[PDB]
Amino acid sequence: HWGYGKHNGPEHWHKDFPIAKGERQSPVDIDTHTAKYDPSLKPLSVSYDQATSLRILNNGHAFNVEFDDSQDKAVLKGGPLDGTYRLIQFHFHWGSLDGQGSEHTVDKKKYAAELHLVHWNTKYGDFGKAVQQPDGLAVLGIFLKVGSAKPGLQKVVDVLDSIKTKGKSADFTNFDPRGLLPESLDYWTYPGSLTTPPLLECVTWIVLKEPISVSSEQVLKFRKLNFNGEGEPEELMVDNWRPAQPLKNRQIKASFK
Ligand SMILES: NS(=O)(=O)c1ccc(CNC(=O)COc2ccc3ccc(=O)oc3c2)cc1
Ligand SMILES: [Zn+2]
Repeated sequence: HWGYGKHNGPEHWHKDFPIAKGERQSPVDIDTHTAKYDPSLKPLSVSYDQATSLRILNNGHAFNVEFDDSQDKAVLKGGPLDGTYRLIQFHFHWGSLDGQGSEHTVDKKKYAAELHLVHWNTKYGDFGKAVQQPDGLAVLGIFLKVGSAKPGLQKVVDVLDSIKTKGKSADFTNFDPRGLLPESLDYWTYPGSLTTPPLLECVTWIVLKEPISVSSEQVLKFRKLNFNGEGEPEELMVDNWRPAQPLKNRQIKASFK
């Protein structure tokens, strides 16, 4: 099955998922000089005050913090989006060293990690139906750089010891994702895909320009997780990122001048 190793990593995914070579794959490099300011874009509306987190899960490729999406509680709207998108989960991609880890890049710069807050379009009823539509998902991407600690991340970091291996989960209620946002909501946006199999081309990507800072100790704790299950040979969960894909016939639009 697919993963991030030499024998099953991103270069191999097209054999089981031919859409890997498709026309709107993610992530991409964001060339800041070529992205055009679009004055018709609106400010992003991030309404997380009623977010209800439930659980954190190691799925063998990252860890997901899962939310109650049975009602309009935490929603993303505005920006490039039409309609209402419900938060279902967030997760990260990160590197073995601080010089790599993000999926999107900015003028070829790689950040240490990248947070993805995943939302689905409520006009399609459920997540599984949404991923079958070109406007089914909105993913908010936030870069992480290593410097000062992010206080709002520490509750995530301190639970990772309890979900070290694939298939482990832990209760994770009352976590506030507003503590993971940077000050500015300036963003780039383009049409793309899921960055892991099945690589479906259903995502409006919204990537924030301002990164958040996390400490070296915080990201070192990410790198102690395992891709393997309990009792199996230890394979550290590092470098779980897909590299940039061809932009093809797409324009990246900037919300800011
Ligand atoms: N990194 S990202 O872009 O933010 C991102 C990436 C992915 C998701 C949601 N995940 C999925 O859709 C996977 O679904 C699957 C995969 C494999 C099988 C194998 C057998 C089978 O029968 O069912 C399957 C169903 C959300 C956000
Ligand atoms: Zn992701």
